[PDB]
Order: sequence, then C-alpha cells, then structure tokens
Amino acid sequence: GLVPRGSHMSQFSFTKMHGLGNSYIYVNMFEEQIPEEDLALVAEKVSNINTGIGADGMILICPSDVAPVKMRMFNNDGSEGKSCGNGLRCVAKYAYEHKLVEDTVFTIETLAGIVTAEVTVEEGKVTLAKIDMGAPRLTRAEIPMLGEGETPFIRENFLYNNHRYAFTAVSMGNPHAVIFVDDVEQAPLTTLGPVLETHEMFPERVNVEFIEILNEEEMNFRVWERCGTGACAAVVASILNGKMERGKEITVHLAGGDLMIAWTEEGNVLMKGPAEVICRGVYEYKIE
Amino acid sequence: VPRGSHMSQFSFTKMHGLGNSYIYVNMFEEQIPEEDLALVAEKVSNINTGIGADGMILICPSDVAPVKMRMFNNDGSEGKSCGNGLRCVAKYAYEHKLVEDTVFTIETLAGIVTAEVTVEEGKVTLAKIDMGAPRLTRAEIPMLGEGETPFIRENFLYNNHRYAFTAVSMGNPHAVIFVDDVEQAPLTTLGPVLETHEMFPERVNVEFIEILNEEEMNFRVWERGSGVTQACGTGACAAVVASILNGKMERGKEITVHLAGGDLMIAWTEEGNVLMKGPAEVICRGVYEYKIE
Repeated sequence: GLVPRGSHMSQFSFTKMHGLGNSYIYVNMFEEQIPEEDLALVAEKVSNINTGIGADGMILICPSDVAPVKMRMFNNDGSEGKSCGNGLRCVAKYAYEHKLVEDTVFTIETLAGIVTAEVTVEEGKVTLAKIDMGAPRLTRAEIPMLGEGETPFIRENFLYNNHRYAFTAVSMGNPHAVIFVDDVEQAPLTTLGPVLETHEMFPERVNVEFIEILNEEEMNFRVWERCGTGACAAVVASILNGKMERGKEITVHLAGGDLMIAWTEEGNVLMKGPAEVICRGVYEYKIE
Repeated sequence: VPRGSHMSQFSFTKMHGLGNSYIYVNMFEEQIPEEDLALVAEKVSNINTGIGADGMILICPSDVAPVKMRMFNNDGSEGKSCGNGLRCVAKYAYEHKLVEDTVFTIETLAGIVTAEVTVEEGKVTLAKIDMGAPRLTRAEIPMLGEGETPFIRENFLYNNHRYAFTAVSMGNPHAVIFVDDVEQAPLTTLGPVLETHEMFPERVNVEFIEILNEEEMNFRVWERGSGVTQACGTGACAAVVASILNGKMERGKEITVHLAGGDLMIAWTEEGNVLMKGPAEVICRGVYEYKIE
C-alpha cells in the first residue's frame, strides 16, 4: 500500500436534477473522468452545502455491459449503496435527452439489478419517467404488523379523540397505514400521524397517509413519514376498499406535485413521476 | 394582480470563504427583475429544490464604486453582510475585469468598503477587506451595565469556573473569552447561556480563543442565532481587538487566526480600522434554471 503525497486538481461537468424527494449531482461518466479511488471523496465534497454544491449525493451515469446505461449512487458521506428507487426518473431523463438511449422504453443497470424505465417526451424533453415499484404485500408479517387478520386485506379501526378512524395496512417494501379523509386539510396529520407511527402494533414503525378521494382516478395526499411508496400504498389501499379500480392510472396530488400510479392487473405497481434540471455547470476540486 | 409564469435562467458562480457560501450573480451580464430577487434567493439557496447556499449575492453596477454588492439571505431578506462575501466579490470583480487595479472599493448596504486582492498566477488567492474600527462602548455593543474604561471586561461565573469576557462591536456584538485550549472550550455549553444573557438584549456572539504566540491564535465561536460556525469574520476581528486591548497582542501587527474553516490574517491598524485578509474559492460555475408562477 501507499501513503500518498502531492495533490491533484480537476473538474467535471455536472447536472443537478430533482425528482421526488431527493436531489443528486449527476455526472456523465461517458464524458467525464474521476479516478475510482477518488469517487467516495468527491461524492462527499460535492454534496456539502458549505464547501461543495449541495446534494443528497452523487449519481454516475456510466457505460454498462448489460444495459445502455448504468447507475452508481454515492451518498453524501461517500458511501456507495443501493439507490432503491431514488434518482431513476432523473437518470432516465438525462439518458434519453443526451442520446445514450434510442427509445422511450429502455433499461438501466443498478446495484440491485437491471431496471426498466419508460419516459414521457413532450417537446423533445422528458417530463415523466415510469418505473416498476413491485407488488404490494398485504399480510401482517410482511407489513410488519402485530395481531391477526389479513383476509381479504388488513383494515383496522382506530379510536382517536372520540372518533373512529379506519386504516388499511400495505407494504411497498416499507410499511404504510392509509386513512381516508373527507377533507384533507383537516386531516389529523400532526396529531394522529405521530401516535400511530410508533404504536406497539408496528414493530418497525409506519408511514401514515391521509387521503381524500376526489373521483375514481384522482386523490389528494398527505403523509406523515415514518414519498412515492406512500402514494403507491395509498392507491393500492383505495383499490382494496373499492373506491378505485385496478389497472387504471390514478393521479395523486401531493404537496410536491403529481405522481401517476397504476396497480397493474399483472401484480406490479407502476409509478410515473417528474424529473427536473436545477442547474448544470462545471465543478472544480482539489484533493490533497 | 400578477398572472402567467416565467421560465428563466442565469449564469452563476458558487464561491465560499471559510465555508460560508453564496450563489454569485454578475448583474452587468445577467437580468433578474427586482420583484423576483427575494424569491430567487430563497429558491436557489434551497439544497433540495435549489442549488444550496447561505444565500445569493448580486454583483452590480454602482454610482459610487466600480461594483455594488447586494446580499440576500436564504429566506429572501436582503441585508447587511457583516463582512460575508466581500472577499469573493473582490476576487470575482478582479478576475472578471470589472476593476482595473488590485486596490478598489465595493459599495455595500453598510457603506463603501476598500478591497485589496493578492494575485498569484492571474488568480486572486486572498482578499484584504476594511472591516472598520471596533466600537467599545456598552451602548455600541449593545449591552447593559456600567463601565467601559479603557474597555469592557466582565467576570462571569458559570459551572463553578470563573471566566472573563471582553466586549466588542464590529457592527455586531461580540464577547471574547480567553482559554488555554479551544478544543475544550465550553463552546456548546457556556456559549448559549452568555449568548442570551439579559445583559445582551440583542444577544451576543461568544468567541473562545487560545493565544499561541503574539502573532497567532486559535479561534472558535458560538454564533448568536446559529450556534457553532466554521468561520465568523467579524468575530475573528473582535478577538484580535480583544487581545490587543488585554495587552496580549500588538496594534498594527498582522495576526493569523486559525479558525475551524481556515486562516484569516487580521491587523487592527494604528489609524483605527481593522483589516481582514483571507481566502476566496470557486466551487462551481454554471447556469441555474427556474420557474416563477
């Protein structure tokens, strides 16, 4: 091994993009160059708000042996991990707009495995990208949730402040409890959300969604996080309760904006969401 | 009543001095309507939906200097910098040929500021800013109690230790405490109790300093309103004034202050004004895109 001496100064072009929740620094590794041994450190430097740009991390768009593009995600502490969802709509947008892909439907290689992306192009620009969020899981042990009762699905009452609420439990890889409200503005979000989050019956806590169904293809959405798996859980819950239909694109109005979700008759929940450019430029750095 | 929407963009440069960072916009080359500035500052400073910064700094034409600095915080309020961004403005102005000389002035909301850039290889490495004279009266801090002759020094009992602070204003209030090791200064503990003590009605920034020799010190600060910061320029000046008052350092000597974020070179000149020299660094440059509905 070696104790390095000297210093090196480089730069690369980047794009900051925002999809749902996170925002990352996107680097095209087809055109840019960062030494492998520098990646973790560069990810940390560039994600810092004070001495970097400021992001939840850095995502490299790279050559792949198995897909047109490959995604590598580094967190803001420099650790490389599974994206599990985050950044995919932005990678899909970037891939298509910079012609690393030739169709609207294409694949992306991620740590977890190869993923399908389908972009919506409106005026030569990608507005939305559609991704597979998997099947919901509706069993107590899968939520996870204590107690018995899962047939046809999990629905339980809950007394809070002299009023009988009813929530529907769904896992989309993470636990969700979905309550239907008449008016989403007077949802007990600050008050019922937190006390239900940490209730005994949820060993691993739970995300709490209050939703108002507008019609058979539209709903307003607020979540008390333990959020696209929340919007999916909320849609799956409305279909389970007979408020909405299977295999139809339902549009969810969040505080952020709109997600378009369909629980396919095939089984998967497919989620369509926006990706936007914040800025593009050249980042300069020095490693000593 | 406004309606419709505009999608726009501008070129910017993110720069920092000791890890306090801003988005810099050259308003000789860029256009942003006045009624959008607060909203743009807020939008662009947001780490999630924006770029990420402590705010936005416009470099503008001036009637009275080569350049004017306007500073907006990340909540969109326009305010006085108390020294923030002046070195990056000086670097930017010189490198983008908005000035002809290494010595020039910058118009600010707090008054016109002299700047002197150190150029090394066509680039500005350090900028030296006039921070003005210290103010040493209780009324100038501002502060309660009586006695400022020759200056303000109070004892303070906290947690069975006796401390002593010297009170100084560089446009903002400072209480300077001397310690033997800044790594074990009661920064997070004595910092906030003195910050909010009733004798400081507008609060105070609490500096802890280790004198290493007569031209050199280590520095930490509990900032009023914030807490523990990497880099407080006015505070570093306050600290150097405080040590000269207390006979620990000399007037007119250039003193290196080792802050957490880097070094600052400060002299309390015999004329009265305090001169502060430090780094300024580009992080990135680019185009920011935005929409206002």
